[PDB]
Amino acid sequence: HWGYGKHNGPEHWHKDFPIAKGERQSPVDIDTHTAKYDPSLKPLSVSYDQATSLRILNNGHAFNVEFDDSQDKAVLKGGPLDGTYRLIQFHFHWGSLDGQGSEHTVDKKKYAAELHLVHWNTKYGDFGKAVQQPDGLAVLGIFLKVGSAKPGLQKVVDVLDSIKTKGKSADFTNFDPRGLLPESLDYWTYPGSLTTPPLLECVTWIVLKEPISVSSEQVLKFRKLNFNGEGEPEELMVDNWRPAQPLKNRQIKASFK
Repeated sequence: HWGYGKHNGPEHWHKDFPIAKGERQSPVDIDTHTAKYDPSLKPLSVSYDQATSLRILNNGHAFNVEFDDSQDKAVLKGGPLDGTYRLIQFHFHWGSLDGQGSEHTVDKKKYAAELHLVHWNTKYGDFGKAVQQPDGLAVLGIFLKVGSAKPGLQKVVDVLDSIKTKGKSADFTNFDPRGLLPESLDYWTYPGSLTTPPLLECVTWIVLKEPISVSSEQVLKFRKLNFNGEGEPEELMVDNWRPAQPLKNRQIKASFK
């Protein structure tokens, strides 16, 4: 099945998922000089005070921090969005080395990692219905650079030893995703896709300009995870990023001057 290797990685995905060659694929390179400021864009509203994390999962590609999305508890609104989008999960993409790992790039610069907070449009009732719509999802993307530790990340890092291999999960309650946000909510936005199979073209991307800092020790703990299942040959979970895809007929808009 699909992954990140030489034989199953991103250049192969189109054979099982032909939309991989579609008109609105993600990620993309953000050319800061050509993204236009759009004064019609609103501030983003991130309302995570009542978020209810439940569990962390190693799904064999990344790890997912899952939320209770059975009520309007953790919602994204505003920005480029019409209506209300509910948080369902977050996950990261990262590299083998600090010079790579992000999916989006900024003027061809790759960050050490990228965090995706995934939200679905409440007007479609559930996530599975939402991904079938062009405005079904809003993903908040946040770059990670290596420097100072991010204290709000350490609880995630802490737990990774318990979910080393594919299919392992652990209780992960009371985790506050606000501790993963940068100071500014300035952003770029464009229409795109999920960055993993099935690559559905259902996402409004909101990519924050300001990266968060994490320490080398934090990232090094992500790179100790395994893509394999228990008792199978060890293959370190690194370089689980899709490279930039063609922009095609899209505009990237900036919320800031």
